[PDB]
Amino acid sequence: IQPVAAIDSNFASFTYTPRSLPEDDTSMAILSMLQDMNFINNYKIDCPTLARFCLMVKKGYRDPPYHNWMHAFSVSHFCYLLYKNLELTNYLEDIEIFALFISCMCHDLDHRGTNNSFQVASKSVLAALYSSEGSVMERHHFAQAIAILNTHGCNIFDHFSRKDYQRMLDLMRDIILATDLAHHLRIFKDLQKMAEVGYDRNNKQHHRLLLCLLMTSCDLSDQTKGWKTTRKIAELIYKEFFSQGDLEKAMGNRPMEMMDREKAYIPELQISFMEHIAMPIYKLLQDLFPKAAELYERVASNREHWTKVSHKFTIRGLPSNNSLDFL
Amino acid sequence: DDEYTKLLHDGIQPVAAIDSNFASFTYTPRSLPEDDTSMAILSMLQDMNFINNYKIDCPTLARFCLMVKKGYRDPPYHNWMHAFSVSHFCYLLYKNLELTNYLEDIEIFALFISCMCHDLDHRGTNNSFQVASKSVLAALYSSEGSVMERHHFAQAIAILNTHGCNIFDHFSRKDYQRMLDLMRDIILATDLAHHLRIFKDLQKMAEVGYDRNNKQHHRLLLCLLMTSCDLSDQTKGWKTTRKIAELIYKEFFSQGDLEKAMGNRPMEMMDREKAYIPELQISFMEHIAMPIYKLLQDLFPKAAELYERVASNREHWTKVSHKFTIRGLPSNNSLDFLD
Ligand SMILES: Cc1cc(CN2CCC[C@H](c3cc(C(F)F)nc4ncnn34)C2)cc(Cl)n1
Ligand SMILES: Cc1cc(CN2CCC[C@H](c3cc(C(F)F)nc4ncnn34)C2)cc(Cl)n1
Ligand SMILES: [Mg+2]
Ligand SMILES: [Mg+2]
Ligand SMILES: [Zn+2]
Ligand SMILES: [Zn+2]
Repeated sequence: IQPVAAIDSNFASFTYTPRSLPEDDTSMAILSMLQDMNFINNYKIDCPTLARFCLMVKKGYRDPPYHNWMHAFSVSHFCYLLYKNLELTNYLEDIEIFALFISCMCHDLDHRGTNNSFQVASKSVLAALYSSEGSVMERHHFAQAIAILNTHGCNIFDHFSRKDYQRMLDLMRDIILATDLAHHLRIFKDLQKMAEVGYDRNNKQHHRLLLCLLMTSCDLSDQTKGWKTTRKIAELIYKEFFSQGDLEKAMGNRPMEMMDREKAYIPELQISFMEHIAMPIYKLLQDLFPKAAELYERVASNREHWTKVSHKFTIRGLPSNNSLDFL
Repeated sequence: DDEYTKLLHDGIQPVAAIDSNFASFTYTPRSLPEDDTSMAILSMLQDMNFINNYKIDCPTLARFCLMVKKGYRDPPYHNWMHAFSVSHFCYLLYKNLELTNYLEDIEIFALFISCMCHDLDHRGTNNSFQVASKSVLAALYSSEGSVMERHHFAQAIAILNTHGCNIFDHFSRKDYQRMLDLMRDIILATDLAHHLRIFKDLQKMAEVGYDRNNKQHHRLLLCLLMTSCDLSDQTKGWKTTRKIAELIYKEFFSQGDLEKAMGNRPMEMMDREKAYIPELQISFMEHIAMPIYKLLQDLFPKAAELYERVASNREHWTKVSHKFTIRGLPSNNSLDFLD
């Protein structure tokens, strides 16, 4: 019901930090964004159905440190930011943008704070079901979304045409699958070539690729805020990662270095992630949309901040307690 | 008053009653409670026969020992337990190295008494700081150099010139002159700048062979022995050396803080924001401490274990240096400390 303007004057700016919104008001902000983008009217969405959907989606997230509902919410908010600041209506069809937003809400449903490889290593039921087709967790997220849509009172696409209903299911599947960084790294050349030749709004394949880039851009958008956010996020990511590393050690396996709390050097790991994964993503975004320049610039500054703060990970002088008893 | 009374009237306790390993290079005198240290000085002086050989008046000796102890302040490192542990090491050298084949009795006595007094009234700051802070001590002594060491010597002389404290009072004019001269040379020898100045003369002495009839060799040897006592904390186990690092750097960083606050850039080892302890200790062991105990081993074969302990302690800093890098997250699971 509520107008975005009342939530905060800065709500539609790239400088806004949606994790600042209390968690009890996030479901209202989802409705407020959908209304502001005018999807509820355009597609005649039943508001009580939408409300029950939004709540079910929220309740469908578990509470690991990073991959929780506040992540889903902030990913979705970034999608709204892209629509508001880049005017995506000029580049994508309306149904594509809508599918992208709903995918953002659902893209990590029922995440257990472990990656795909752990699911397979540990022979989880999710691995038995999905490991043969790849992207184990992402297939699960989509299957959870489907189960939500088919829960009584929650099918927001109840009334759609068969063409639109199907297009929505196909878009959500492909977009949610696109959240696997393995997928992104596989299409990275195709994304570059599209940016060279130039985005062809008449090209159905270019629509598919742009949707993948935009979804990745939403998934990593925490890195486009200030230092304070990036610092908190690293805190959350690494607690989640180290917890999986601990589980892998109890299994008699050697975790990859980034999940091993005894070997992980956070500044190196973060700088490499920022330089080799996050930056190229927002560089591609900047090439496609000149108005996305500031996003790339924040990611690069956040990366430069990590170098500037790296020295603090070596103890100089004595510890605060004037003892070397930590040795 | 009551501390004196017991020192004088209870009798000097046998050195073996201090600890079964008291006369061993492995013993750590810092484990002796501070309240037992003045009696331990008396037992060491007795065991070395100095009390009887020099007919030292016991009331005077008791007063002198307490006055010396009272003349140390309590910075983290340069305090009475330093002077006590340094004196203990001198005792160790006497017991283990047969100094009597190298030095005169009066020279050994002078070394011990110098060890007791060699840091008197230290204020936890070095020579450079006295100059930079325009201290009273720099006003007195900076034109001659070794400012703190001249102060330590002057303090020791002032104790001896305190009524009832002159343990040498009955010495002949010549013997008294000799003792005070020895104390001056020995205490001045504790300025590491002096040590570094005479280091090549120490090497030449060690190469050609110690000549007991060479007066300059006696002088050189007294300097090296004093320096050896002064750094002797580094010849014990890893646990001692780690604690000693805590004390040194607390003292150094306090100075560096004062230096910043008066507009000067402290040395890296004094600067708690630049100092990397493992690397500083490795350098100190390699450039300062190991060469000293190597010289001592070259002169005294039974000193080998001292060098080997210093070399081992240098190796431990290499082994432990990785733990100064934070792997994973801190125990509180926060990165608060980055802001
Ligand atoms: C090469 C690589 C890949 C990954 C994959 N990881 C998957 C889960 C989310 C995670 C992530 C997400 C975000 C997000 F907030 F932008 N920031 C992140 N900063 C470091 N990791 N990280 C990325 C992590 C790292 Cl540290 N390094
Ligand atoms: C090259 C050098 C010289 C110095 C000079 N310093 C004078 C005051 C006593 C000090 C000292 C004395 C002792 C002692 F225990 F042997 N251990 C020490 N470990 C580090 N410093 N240090 C030596 C200190 C350092 Cl860290 N490095
Ligand atoms: Mg995911
Ligand atoms: Mg001194
Ligand atoms: Zn995600
Ligand atoms: Zn000293």
